[PDB]
Amino acid sequence: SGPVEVFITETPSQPNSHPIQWNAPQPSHISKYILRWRPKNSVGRWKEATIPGHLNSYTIKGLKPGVVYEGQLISIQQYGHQEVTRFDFTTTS
Repeated sequence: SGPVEVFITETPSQPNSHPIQWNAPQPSHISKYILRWRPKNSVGRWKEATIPGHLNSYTIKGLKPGVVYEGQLISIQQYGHQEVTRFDFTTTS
């Protein structure tokens, strides 16, 4: 439970790809992860994916190079509440 330990990782891949990694808390009160991301320019329409709870990393593909995204890793609980982790990351070429 609570905000996840998520970092701006970008291991050798494409600049259109962004392999983020997060590290979970110790209680198993968190089930799913949703990653959502919006290019931090406008605050308009944005994208999301749903990542399973066993996977602690995700590759956000189909992005633009050299742009800043604001990203949120929302962690849904066991049919209850949901927690929100907020950050920004950069994709760079």
